[PDB]
Amino acid sequence: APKVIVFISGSCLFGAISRSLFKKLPIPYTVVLLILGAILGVVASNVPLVEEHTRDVAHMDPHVLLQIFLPVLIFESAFAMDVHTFMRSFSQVCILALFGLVVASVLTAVLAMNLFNYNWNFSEAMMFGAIMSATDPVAVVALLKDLGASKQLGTIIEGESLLNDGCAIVIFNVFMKMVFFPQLTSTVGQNVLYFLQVAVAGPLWGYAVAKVTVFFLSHIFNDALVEITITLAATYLTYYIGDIWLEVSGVLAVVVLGLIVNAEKTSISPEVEVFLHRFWEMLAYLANTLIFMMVGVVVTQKALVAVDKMDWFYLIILYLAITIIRGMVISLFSPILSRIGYGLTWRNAVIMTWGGLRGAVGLALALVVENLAGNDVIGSKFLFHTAGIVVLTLVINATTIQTLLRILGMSDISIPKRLAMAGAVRRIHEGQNRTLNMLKSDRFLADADWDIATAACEISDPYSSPREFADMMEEARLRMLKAEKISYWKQFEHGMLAREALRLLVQHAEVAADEKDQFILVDDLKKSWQIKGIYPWLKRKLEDLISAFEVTINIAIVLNIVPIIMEFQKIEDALRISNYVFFVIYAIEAIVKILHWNKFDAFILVVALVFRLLRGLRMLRLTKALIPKLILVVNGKINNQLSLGYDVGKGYIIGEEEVGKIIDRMVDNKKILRELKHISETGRLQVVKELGLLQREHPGIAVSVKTRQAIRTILNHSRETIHELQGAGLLDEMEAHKLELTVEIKMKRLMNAPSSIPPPPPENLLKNVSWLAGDMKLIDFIKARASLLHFDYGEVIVREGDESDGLFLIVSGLVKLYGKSVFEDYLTVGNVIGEMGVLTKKPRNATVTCETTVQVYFITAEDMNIAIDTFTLYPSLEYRLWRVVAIRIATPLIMEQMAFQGWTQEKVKLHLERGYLVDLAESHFQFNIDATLEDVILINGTAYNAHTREEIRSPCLISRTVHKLTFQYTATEEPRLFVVRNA
Amino acid sequence: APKVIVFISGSCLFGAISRSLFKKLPIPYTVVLLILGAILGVVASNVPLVEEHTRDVAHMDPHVLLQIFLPVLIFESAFAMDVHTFMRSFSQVCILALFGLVVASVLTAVLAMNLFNYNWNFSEAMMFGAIMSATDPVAVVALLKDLGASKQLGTIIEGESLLNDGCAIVIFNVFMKMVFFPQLTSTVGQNVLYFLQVAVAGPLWGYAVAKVTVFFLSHIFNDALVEITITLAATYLTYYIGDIWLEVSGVLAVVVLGLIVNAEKTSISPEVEVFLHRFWEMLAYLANTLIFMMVGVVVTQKALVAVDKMDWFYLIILYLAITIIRGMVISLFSPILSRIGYGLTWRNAVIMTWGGLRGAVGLALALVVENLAGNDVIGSKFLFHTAGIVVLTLVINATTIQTLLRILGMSDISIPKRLAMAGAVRRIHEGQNRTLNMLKSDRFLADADWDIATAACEISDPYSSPREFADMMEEARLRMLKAEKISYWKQFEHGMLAREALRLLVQHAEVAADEKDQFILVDDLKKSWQIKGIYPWLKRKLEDLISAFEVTINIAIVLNIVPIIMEFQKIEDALRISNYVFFVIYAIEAIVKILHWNKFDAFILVVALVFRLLRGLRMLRLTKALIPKLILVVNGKINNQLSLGYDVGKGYIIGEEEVGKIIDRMVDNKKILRELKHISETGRLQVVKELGLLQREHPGIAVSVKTRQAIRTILNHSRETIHELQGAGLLDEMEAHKLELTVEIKMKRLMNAPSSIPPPPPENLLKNVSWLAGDMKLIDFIKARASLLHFDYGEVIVREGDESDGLFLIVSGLVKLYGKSVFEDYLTVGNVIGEMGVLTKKPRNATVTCETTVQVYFITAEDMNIAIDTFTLYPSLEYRLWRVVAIRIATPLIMEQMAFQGWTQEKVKLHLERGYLVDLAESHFQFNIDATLEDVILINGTAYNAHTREEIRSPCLISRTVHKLTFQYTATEEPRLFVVRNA
Repeated sequence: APKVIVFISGSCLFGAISRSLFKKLPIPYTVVLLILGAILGVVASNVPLVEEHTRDVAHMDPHVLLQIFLPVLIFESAFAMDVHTFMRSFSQVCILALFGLVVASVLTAVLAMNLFNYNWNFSEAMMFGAIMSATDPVAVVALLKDLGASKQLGTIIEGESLLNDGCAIVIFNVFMKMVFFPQLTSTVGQNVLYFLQVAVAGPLWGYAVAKVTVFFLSHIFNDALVEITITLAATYLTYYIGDIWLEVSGVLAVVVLGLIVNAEKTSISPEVEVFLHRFWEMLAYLANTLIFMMVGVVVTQKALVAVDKMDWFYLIILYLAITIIRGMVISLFSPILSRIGYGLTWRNAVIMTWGGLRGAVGLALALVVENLAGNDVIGSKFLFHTAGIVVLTLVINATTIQTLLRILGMSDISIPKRLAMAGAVRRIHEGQNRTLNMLKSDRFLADADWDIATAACEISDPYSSPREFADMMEEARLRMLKAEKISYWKQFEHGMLAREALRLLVQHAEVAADEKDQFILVDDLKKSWQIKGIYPWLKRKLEDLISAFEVTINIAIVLNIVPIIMEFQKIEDALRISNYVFFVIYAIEAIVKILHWNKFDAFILVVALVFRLLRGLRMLRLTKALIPKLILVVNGKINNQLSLGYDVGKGYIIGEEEVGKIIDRMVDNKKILRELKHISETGRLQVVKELGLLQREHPGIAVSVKTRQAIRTILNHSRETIHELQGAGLLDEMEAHKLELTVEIKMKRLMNAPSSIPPPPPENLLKNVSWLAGDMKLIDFIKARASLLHFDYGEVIVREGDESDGLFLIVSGLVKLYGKSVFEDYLTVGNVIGEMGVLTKKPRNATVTCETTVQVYFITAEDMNIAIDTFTLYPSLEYRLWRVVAIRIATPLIMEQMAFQGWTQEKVKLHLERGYLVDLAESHFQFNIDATLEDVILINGTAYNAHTREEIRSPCLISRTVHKLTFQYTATEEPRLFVVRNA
Repeated sequence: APKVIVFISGSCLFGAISRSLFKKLPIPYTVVLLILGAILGVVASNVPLVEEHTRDVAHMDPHVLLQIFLPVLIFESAFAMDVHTFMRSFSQVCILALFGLVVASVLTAVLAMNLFNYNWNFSEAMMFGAIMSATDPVAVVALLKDLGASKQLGTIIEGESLLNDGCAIVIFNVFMKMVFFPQLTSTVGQNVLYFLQVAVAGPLWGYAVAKVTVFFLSHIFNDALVEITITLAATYLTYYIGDIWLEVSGVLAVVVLGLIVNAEKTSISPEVEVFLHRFWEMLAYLANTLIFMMVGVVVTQKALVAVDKMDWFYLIILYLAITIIRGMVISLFSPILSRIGYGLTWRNAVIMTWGGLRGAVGLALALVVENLAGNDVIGSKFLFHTAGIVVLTLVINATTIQTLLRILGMSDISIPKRLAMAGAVRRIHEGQNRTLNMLKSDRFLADADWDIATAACEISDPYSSPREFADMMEEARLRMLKAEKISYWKQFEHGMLAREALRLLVQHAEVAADEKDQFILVDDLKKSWQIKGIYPWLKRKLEDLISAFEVTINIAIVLNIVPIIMEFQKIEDALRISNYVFFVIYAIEAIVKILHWNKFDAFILVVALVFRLLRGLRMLRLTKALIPKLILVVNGKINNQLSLGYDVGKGYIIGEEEVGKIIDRMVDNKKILRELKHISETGRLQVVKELGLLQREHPGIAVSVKTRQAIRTILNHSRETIHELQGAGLLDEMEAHKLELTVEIKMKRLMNAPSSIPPPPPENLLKNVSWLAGDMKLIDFIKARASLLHFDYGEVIVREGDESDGLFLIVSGLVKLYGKSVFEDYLTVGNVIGEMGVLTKKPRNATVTCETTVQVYFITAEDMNIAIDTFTLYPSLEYRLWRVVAIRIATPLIMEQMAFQGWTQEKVKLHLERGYLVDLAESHFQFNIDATLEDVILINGTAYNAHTREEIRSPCLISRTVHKLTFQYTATEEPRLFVVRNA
């Protein structure tokens, strides 16, 4: 009969009761869990049955207590972080946590020695300070999360808490081997080797097991339980093998493992991510509840028999002293912390000083000191002071941190958030009134009690002259920035932006909204796609270094790796039969060099002819095998930075297009309109130029991230198609679940894609043109009459005023399109110049000047004309070319007229892509607009409408007023019309 | 140093490796986990370090092994049931599991005594049979789940497995106290008391703790961790208290607790539902992996030192015999099982015989026999035979159950499922082609490697004359049944149907598609809303039984409940001071009866004046206190049955309306069309009449379920409005998450609603009319000139041909509307008759005849005319009345023209509710349709269109061809127009 089940389940129900009954009160549930543990402990001191239960559970071995409870708490603290904000402010967190922890430990140690009546030496006092300085704020982290601004302060506090806990348990372990378990003597070399081993091989072992865990998690599909199991078992084996089998600091290993697993969260399937977050939260809640209950039981059973009034006075003065010590540490590190890019203000310094809640980590360290001291009074004093100051910090610091956050002014709700929430509440109320008015006129629910329904459905508000020229200029500036933030959020919710690209764009917009007259600039956005660092230099020097028999030699080296460990008995079996006869004399000298890299192999073979030779040969083979894996790793890091830079640039370009489309309704002054459009177009042109040059710098990695984004977009739209087939009732839940399972497996395989897809040849770029597509005869015709031309920097390719003489399929480099439509654009690889010129036979619109070395395909005008005259199938080349250019000319019109209905540009292009050009030669050059046509766009030519009421002669969306188009026929027009037919 | 962490995490990694590498192979991962446990055991027997690890973990105490691993497996088995399909087929599952288990146990016991060379008596042989007959199929259950038809066979197998495992551990525990731990001697009375205690107080204790857990889970909002903590702690404490503190069968308690918690899933939040399902799946996977690893270790360490060739021969012959025994048990219970409504076929009998996979439950029972036997050989033989039969059943039965499901014909994909999946694959393929054609013409992704993208995005197919008059009649019948199934799914997906109502309607349509010429009938659907049973009789007898001082007397009885337990020392403190002086002489005889229910209290007081008296008084007060709680429980059960019946009624009515709307396109023959519409209208009228009578039978419970449905609908549309504020970017993620948190809290509070809302007075029904709404002066006007009339059965309220004389707000009863529009309809409480007649001054359309006793309000025509003439505010009574009747005439037109775009009737009504009647007296009696009007519906009057091209003179949706309406004015028309303006 395991009474551990009784104590664990009773602690679970006591924690559930403490959580449920104490929601409205500001007092935490952990201190009342400590109180309930105190009553259970004195009941156990009276009653012998409860004595048996809490004796076999609460009087637990210290090593099993650490090994069970510390990995869960440390991994949840590392896994609950926003790791990107943690890594952006790694410097402040790191220097504050480590240096403030060590100086607070020394200050608490000398405070204990010069204050406490016990004759503690410096080692026990430093153990006391190591327990003392470990802070676990969770209520403060949640409070700073949900009160809006100063969001980075919460991440600073949480990361500082994680590193404070980790290195506090590290220095606690160092001084606990200094005091309790050994008292050995060693030299300075062994001491510095032990310090090196702990402080370095902690994070290195954690990084190694985290890399193995991430690699194994990335290759697992369609079973969640394996992923959850690997996460839990990897955490527990990391801590156990590091702490026991090695002398590695196991706490830092779990810190690094949790930070890496939270960093590479894309290797896990999203439902498993949600499960893992809630599961580790539940595990840490169980660990905290068990630790607090057992701390209360043992502190009222064993540690409360030696306390005195002097001990209580020491506890009060110690609490005041450690609060003052943390405040002085923060104040004396304030200049160096302010020299980093997120300088702490005095309000944030006060919040970090007062937000130092002690918790279960320090309680567990006091538990293992109390159990390690035995019958000595030092563990009793340790446990009493730690438990009392956890009580004091919890009560006073939680209640006054709510009060003090209210007092400082960091708890106020901002005016745009108030307006947005009030508008959302207004929209909710009109929707509820509309639903009530519909349901009152329902033939089945006509007699529901409507006062009870109206009382149950009430979503209340949770928050309850040249001078005016500058005023409208500023108001238009904030309105532009707000509209850009709405555009960024609209991009994110439609599966376009990444999460980090959203975050960087909205922080840049919120910073730009705070100064006097600046917008979201380009220079502060350049740092997202700044690839420059050690990574491109590594990539180029390793590519310069490189530039089935080899697999057999690598397999032989992998097999001969183990005799190195064997040699480092029949003289070790004749030295493994002379190392397999020198590995069959280096496989007959690599088959006589297959009948500098080979020179090193020849030198190694000469050394073998003349154990260290085996080590040199094995290390040279390992280097020659592991160099391309290092190339793949560097390519992956550049891919990871390049994806974030590309997504930030794409989000800025698309958002500037949205805010330029919706600028006509919002601002009303013409001068402010023209100025804001000028800054918008300047930023858009500069960002598209930088993205083109960044594409040119690394071609293969850019092709890889573009392919990855294309596969993600296609699989997202397949997911929406599966959802809309489910939602229309055509597919049941099980079959749609099977198809969603297939697309999720495909996305997980897309995550582990090659990070450097090699760039296609110009023939492969010529084959994959949109208006070419299939039709292999026409592809062969175009490839037979193609013409690859090479242009250097600065050479003008096309003039603005000359006749349309051919196409330009850009297969290399970046061009610039100066045009007096002033139309400026930077086209890039894969774009075709002059399709409208070669279709409409009109003299050209823009001149094209190279910005780098540009290779293009010159498909001539005569070849294209006889290509139109040659291929006239049901999909004709004329129809495909006019369809491509018709989509291109009709996207800004439907974008302009119906961006007010909340449609993005991508949804506009998907709505346009279902359309078709109509055959005007069929229906006697007149087309009627019945109810089946949704959006009808004229592309080229002149039109007369209805009973010839007026004429339309422009690229324009034909309005609802017009019923019938009649089409005039002359030369040099041959009009086109694009329709969309009713979903 | 806990080596349990090493063995648990190592078993977790080995189970993860065994799951990952063995996905494609049909051999299960549990048998290769047993193999890995065998290798770990032999290297444990060689190496002393692995000997230490597997010694301190695998050689575990039996009681703690049961108490840890059995609750998790039993609770996941009970929680993974579809409990509704389990409850529909409870009879076959219960008699098959119980009686087949006991007769298979006796057959295996006499098989062991008459076969095995060991001199086993009947108690040890019945222990062997109890271990042998416990089956745990999971692979067969999943295989039957994904393979289409015979869905009920998987639920039969799963429920039979759950009850088989539970009662098998029960009889195993009975015979394990018969053999091992005691050998005591007792009488027949104590034996039947022990049997009664186990077999009755198991499920009763499980029901009690399950009811407490469901009650505590229902009152918990806005935390998940509390809910999973309560679930896990309730499971473990139920098993521990039942097995240890009582002699209750703890396995049956966890079975009943899991079945009730899975039955009352609506008390848990849906995210916590998903987390709890995946969490208990993960826990049982960990338990299975640990059990199989430790079984392999102890089998190859201890159980394989006594094996012989005779033991192996006994193992194969025992496996053949127990397969034959299970088949014989199934075949000899086949007639009684066939007499129940889901009769087993020979194919299902063969699948159930061959699907008997032994597993971790029997492995754990053999583990505790082996550890309980000690150095005796009986535990070694037990563990060898059990582990060998688990290996044999796993390998042979899993591979041959796959090939046997293929052979028998139950794995064949049906033709409608094949057509739907192939059509869905075609929609995915055109959507992918459309997205590719869009992305090829993107200015940023123009150079992705498109062959790799097209290769990565391929969602392939997983499944690779009077005679012809009857042919089209049958084809139209299956086409209606398919379209009705589509409508039922569409109703479920928009948050209208319940899950069980979906399942019942779909199963009834699938049954109706199988016979010759039957449709989804009304009589087989009548059993969904058959309230009749013991519950209405209980409700009426308790309501006949009933028909702050009482709280003080109840508190006094609750305080004096404890001296009953004290009396059942100073003579028990003078008998608790004469039972607090007879509870202050029954509180001064209830304050002298406040200066039969009181007669019993007077008799109890006279008895107390003259311990058993105290017991009688306390039991009488307990009866009088918990009578109304019993009526609330009965009301809750009737509400739960009534909600399912009502939801099936609404689903059938709405789906028949959809399939009557879409019958014009589908069915092309006119005679088939008219006949099929006649059957649809007959079913619709019969179901609406039965629902009206069912509303009349229980008024308050019907008002409660209508209020609950109304609150659910309003909160669902508020959730959609929050989501559409999320997608439009007006609200960020945290603010919308706060609003979604509020609406989820409101739905959880809606779940614990009062089960019988009392019916409102007729004044309250008169106040909550849709065209009245607010306007308290108008409410007072109508109430002052209302007239309540009472009509009995059969009396005609309204003639067909007489003049329109007033309104009829039905506040009681059910009416019938015979009309020659043949229009037949049953109106109920809350509907208004004659609004169109009193607005347009026409003679009436239908005659109204009472079907029960009907109370109505006569708002006369003259009073309504002066109400029109009196109130002429900006919302006028004329505008509100015409808006209500305009919605009522305009929903079938908008539903008819635009149901082909996949809009339900509710979305049509919400689209119509945004509209407004235009003031036709303003714009010179002519209205121009610009692009801002979406749908324009004429309501009354005659109309001329555009340049007077034609005339429209009916209720009709004005088409896209019309540009301008000009309106003629004359007496007795005064036309109305309803518009909807652009979202």
